[PDB]
Amino acid sequence: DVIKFKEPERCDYLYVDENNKVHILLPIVGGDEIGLDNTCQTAVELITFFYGSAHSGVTKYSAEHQLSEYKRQLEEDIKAINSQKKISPHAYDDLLKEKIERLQQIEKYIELIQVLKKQYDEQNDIRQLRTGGIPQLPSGVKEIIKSSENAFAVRLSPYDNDKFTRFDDPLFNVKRNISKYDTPSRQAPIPIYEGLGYRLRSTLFPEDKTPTPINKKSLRDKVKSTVLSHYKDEDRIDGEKKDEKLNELITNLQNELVKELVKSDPQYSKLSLSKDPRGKEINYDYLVNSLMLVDNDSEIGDWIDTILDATVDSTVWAVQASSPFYQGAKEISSDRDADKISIRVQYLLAEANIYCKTNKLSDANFGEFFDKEPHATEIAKRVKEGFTQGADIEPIIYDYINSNHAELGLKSPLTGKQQQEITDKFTKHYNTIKESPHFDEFFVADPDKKGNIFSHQGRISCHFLDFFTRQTKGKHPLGDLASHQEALQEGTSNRLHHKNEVVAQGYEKLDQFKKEVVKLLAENKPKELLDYLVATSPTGVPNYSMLSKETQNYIAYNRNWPAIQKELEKATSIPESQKQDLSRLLSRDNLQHDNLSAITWSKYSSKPLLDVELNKIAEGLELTAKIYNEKRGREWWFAGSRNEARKTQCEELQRVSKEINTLLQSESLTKSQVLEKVLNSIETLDKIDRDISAESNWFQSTLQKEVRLFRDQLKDICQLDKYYFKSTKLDEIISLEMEEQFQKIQDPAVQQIVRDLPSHCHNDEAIEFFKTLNPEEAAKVASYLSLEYREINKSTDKKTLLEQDIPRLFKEVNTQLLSKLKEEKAIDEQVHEKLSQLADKIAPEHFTRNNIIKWST
Repeated sequence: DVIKFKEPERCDYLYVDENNKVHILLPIVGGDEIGLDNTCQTAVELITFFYGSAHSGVTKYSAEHQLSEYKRQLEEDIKAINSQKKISPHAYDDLLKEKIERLQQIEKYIELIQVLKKQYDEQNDIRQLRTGGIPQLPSGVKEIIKSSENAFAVRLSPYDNDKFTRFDDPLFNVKRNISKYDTPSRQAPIPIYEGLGYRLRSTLFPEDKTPTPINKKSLRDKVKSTVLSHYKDEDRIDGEKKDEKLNELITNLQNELVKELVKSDPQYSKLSLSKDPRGKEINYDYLVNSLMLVDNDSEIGDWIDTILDATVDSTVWAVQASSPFYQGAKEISSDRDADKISIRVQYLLAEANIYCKTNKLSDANFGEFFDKEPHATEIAKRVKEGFTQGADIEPIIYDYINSNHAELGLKSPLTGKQQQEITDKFTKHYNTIKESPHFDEFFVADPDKKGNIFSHQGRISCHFLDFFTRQTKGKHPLGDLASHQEALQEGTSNRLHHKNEVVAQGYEKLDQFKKEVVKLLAENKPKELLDYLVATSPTGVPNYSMLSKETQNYIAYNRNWPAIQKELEKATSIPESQKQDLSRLLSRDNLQHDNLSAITWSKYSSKPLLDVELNKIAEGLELTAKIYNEKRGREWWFAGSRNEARKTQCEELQRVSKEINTLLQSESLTKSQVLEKVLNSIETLDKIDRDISAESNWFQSTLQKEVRLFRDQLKDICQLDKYYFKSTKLDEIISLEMEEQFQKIQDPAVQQIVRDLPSHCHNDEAIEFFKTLNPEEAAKVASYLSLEYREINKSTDKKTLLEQDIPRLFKEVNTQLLSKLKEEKAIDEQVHEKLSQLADKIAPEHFTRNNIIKWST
């Protein structure tokens, strides 16, 4: 007796634009703007899109299945709307239209995915994703990346490089060592002694083992150097005029602090060093005799230290943005450190190169220039210089670019604004990849520029149609989807919203409709209501097409109904077929009167599904283990030899993946089951990380950085509010914390009542009130609430006071009938006064003409 609308406001891979065009987006890599380099990255996204899982899963999470499910939900919603058409022909016409348009497009995309996989995969370009040991980007995808305007790969030169690069057309490329994977031992690479990478590494820490000092002093270290530049080693705050030298130093320090602050952030202009954060006045007595910190003849700097510590807040220090280059360390005192910075520098050059490419200033490969001499060595030197002096590293690089701006394919060098744009991107993106296992390559996207690459749901993606067109080589025409790619290009941005507002508005429009209906009834405006109900949409559909059990009752049982009924008869501007519709739907005295179904939609469809997200994690663990074992050679045979610790850890990853997988297989999944598996999985991953940490000895293990990533992902899942859950039992997307709150209602009859109630009755305060009731008290309240919109909070809501409020309203509503009957003379005064006493005790739904006739007899 309730219609539950099942089309979700969100679906993996599915974007719906403002003109209701369905766009499916094939993902290339996971991330926004930049995607991290991990053994499996590009793999996981594609594998999932095309097949639910590489193996050990159902086809449940593929694009085809997910779209087929979406398709089914629409068909259910359409069938439901149609069920209401028998009662009110216009019912939900706008929604029905929108839902049919999406249905038809969804169906077409599904055929294409079916077709592409069967007819146009003869070389096994898709298939290899799930079978081949190290999956490759498909051909279509590589073509899309090559031809892109807003997305590019950059290849870097870390010391321990990995030859299995996925991106074959980097914009930025530098010379790399011979990967350990091209050596027989497979344990360390063969270094090369030319190139930018070697020049940076060897310069920042040479084979003489002579460290490079990192002397960065700011901002307090800087201010203390500038203020002490004017003072001597000897002078104290002593002599006859001790308060005056103090006050001068406080003013001088104050001035220099606000001066270096505004340069960094002009917004801390009115700060005082003459009073502490409490509000008490800073003076000689206060620092020497009340706190005891600074004695008499204390040094100038210790006075400065203490003034600062007493007056300044802890937040302000370190307030200014920090370069990725300055991580805090004293000096570059090992090889590990040198590579961290080699890569940092390389990545900055990569980022500048990217800026210059997306902005059409150059088409060149900056790395092809900086690997050549003298440039390789000269930039490595200037950087080492810079670190010792503590200077800003970023401009050193920009200056050298400007110094050779023509050689790098630019007409003008980089402006000060352009330079800051680059620096800030470099900062954002480096911090994202700071803890990447690998630094071989990175795919970077710009969604604020036009091109063939997009950003949707935390995936960097291409249009599925672009990939399809290309994979089939133009053979299968798109039919009605042939204009769709264009349509998306024609958009405002390439950064697409994670949820689909067009769908969400479909429902919000219904909510808005009841809200108005509720308002106009409370303001007792029957003529405006009737006008609002016949008012049309741009498609000409009258507003009464959004009537449902809730609103139909609100009107039918209202005091303004007789006024509304009169307005209805006495009106000419409204066609008779709607004039009947309305009287049929809202006059309970009409013999053709029939009740519409109640209407609901999920309040949590816009959130990512728990199971979908877990699947991605399981899938990622499997892949990692698989491509890891496929990257070792020629040592496949048992056994270690220390083989087990590396190998039993990989067995441990699969164990987790299998377990998460079997967790998902279960229907009737509960908050506590999920939480329990997820922590037990987190702990296993934690032990693995711990086992590695001890072993050393000491080398940074890529696997450690990989398990950390997976643990974090699983930690994110424990915030179950951020996800929704498909209940297979009730076929609806719910929240596990709403089911918690519903379950916390003891008695099953009361609980069900509360569930069947409108959304306004599903808040926390309300369910507490309702659990102080019994099944008979509950149904009385339910009926009560169906008569006129009221909110139940704790305050002000009294169970007793409510049992006076119900009777009042029952009696008021039912009198409408009795007064009508005695005016008609359809009842004796015998039964009029007998019923008039009964009026406050009988639910209006049961207080009807037939019932009275039956009742008297």
